[PDB]
Amino acid sequence: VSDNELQEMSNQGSKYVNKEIQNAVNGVKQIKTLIEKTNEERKTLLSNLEEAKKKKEDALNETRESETKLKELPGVCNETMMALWEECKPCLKQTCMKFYARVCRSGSGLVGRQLEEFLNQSSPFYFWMNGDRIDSLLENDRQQTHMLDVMQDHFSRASSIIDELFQDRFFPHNFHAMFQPFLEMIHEAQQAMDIDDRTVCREIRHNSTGCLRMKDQCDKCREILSVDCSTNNPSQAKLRRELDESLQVAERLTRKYNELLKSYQWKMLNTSSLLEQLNEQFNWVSRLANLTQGEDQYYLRVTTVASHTSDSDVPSGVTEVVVKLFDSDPITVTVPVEVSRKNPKFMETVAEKALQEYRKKHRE
Ligand SMILES: *[C@@H]1O[C@H](CO)[C@@H](O[C@@H]2O[C@H](CO)[C@@H](O)[C@H](O)[C@H]2NC(C)=O)[C@H](O)[C@H]1NC(C)=O
Ligand SMILES: *[C@@H]1O[C@H](CO)[C@@H](O)[C@H](O)[C@H]1NC(C)=O
Ligand SMILES: *[C@@H]1O[C@H](CO)[C@@H](O)[C@H](O)[C@H]1NC(C)=O
Ligand SMILES: *[C@@H]1O[C@H](CO)[C@@H](O)[C@H](O)[C@H]1NC(C)=O
Ligand SMILES: *[C@@H]1O[C@H](CO)[C@@H](O)[C@H](O)[C@H]1NC(C)=O
Ligand SMILES: *[C@@H]1O[C@H](CO)[C@@H](O)[C@H](O)[C@H]1NC(C)=O
Repeated sequence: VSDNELQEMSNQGSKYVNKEIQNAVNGVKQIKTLIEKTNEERKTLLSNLEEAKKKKEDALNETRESETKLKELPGVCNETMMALWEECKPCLKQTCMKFYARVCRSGSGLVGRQLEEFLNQSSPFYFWMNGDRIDSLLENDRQQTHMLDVMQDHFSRASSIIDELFQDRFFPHNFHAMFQPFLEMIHEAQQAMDIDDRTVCREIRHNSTGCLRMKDQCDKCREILSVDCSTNNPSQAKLRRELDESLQVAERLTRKYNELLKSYQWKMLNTSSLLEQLNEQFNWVSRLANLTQGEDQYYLRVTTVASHTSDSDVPSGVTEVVVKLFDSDPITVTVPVEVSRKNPKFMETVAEKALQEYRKKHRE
């Protein structure tokens, strides 16, 4: 390669560095809108959760009403209920202790104590009136209300931090004066946002009440559900079915709310990833702004342009171009042989690929 050729190639390749400055600045604005867009997608998702919560809490009132209707229906349960209950508690305890020792593998004794402690402070009427499911829903409702109050407090806080950053009309040699205010705002926003058998064993750890799924295993507990109360009225089996149904509704609406929460979590994660990009982008314009101080328009210098013809170690269809960027280590870039050196795209490729290597490597 001619020496007069290299100096003109380098002089050409340095023009593509001046462009990368404007490109990196635009990339900030490209991220800026992506964040705002993602911020609007969750404001849409928030109003859906406002509505879904209303439908859920209305489905629970109807469940609480279907419950109390069954309670107030006159009539008494046969004393046989207490006889099963004393053979249902030891069966249920032994079952959950076995399951915990088998699958979960931990101290089955502690579980058995807590469960027996709960089974003595409970009545078989609780199981008969499906109180386990009723209380299960109420617990999930709190957590979903809490989990949203948590997400809403991190997001809307960071959202306001970002709504103070994006007010700057940005969206000189003394850029380090803008550098620190912007970069710290991104950090303050970032830290605001950061948060079968395996599952059941976790629920048994959280509360011994998780064992109540295994009531189906015990026969005596299954019998308790089929005892004649309400003096054997047809309204009983009618109200019991009406309760069963009003639960299914409240259970299904609780699921559909979780999927909207899991969606709200994706929005929160997505947005924190767009901040890491905005962070690394501002550290790239900072490095560029530093490295482009002065009246010098040299930034890229082509060292050697080799091929399979010259070096031979070079692969068959690439041309390895060694370059120095911003007065740093020599960088080797593989641009295809299909590209001719006459092509302005040749140095455009060398520059772009070289800027990537310097962006990832050079410590700053
Ligand atoms: C729940 O009640 C049962 C029955 O009263 C308790 O079982 C008794 O436990 C004591 C202490 O181990 C024994 O001396 C008795 O013989 C047991 N009686 C029967 C009928 O099993 C059980 O301990 C209670 N659960 C608690 C307190 O958590
Ligand atoms: C619950 O539903 C019943 C029947 O539809 C209604 O009379 C009652 O006002 C409701 N309560 C609430 C708090 O929504
Ligand atoms: C309880 O069972 C006994 C024996 O089967 C029966 O005579 C009685 O009518 C039952 N009472 C109720 C309320 O079901
Ligand atoms: C466990 O369940 C019982 C009954 O629903 C409840 O009183 C208690 O607060 C629960 N404990 C935890 C840690 O959720
Ligand atoms: C953003 O969320 C969508 C679903 O809403 C998901 O498919 C995608 O992987 C998420 N992206 C990131 C970076 O979390
Ligand atoms: C830019 O230069 C200043 C002054 O030397 C330095 O403190 C700062 O860390 C540099 N920024 C980058 C991104 O290298």
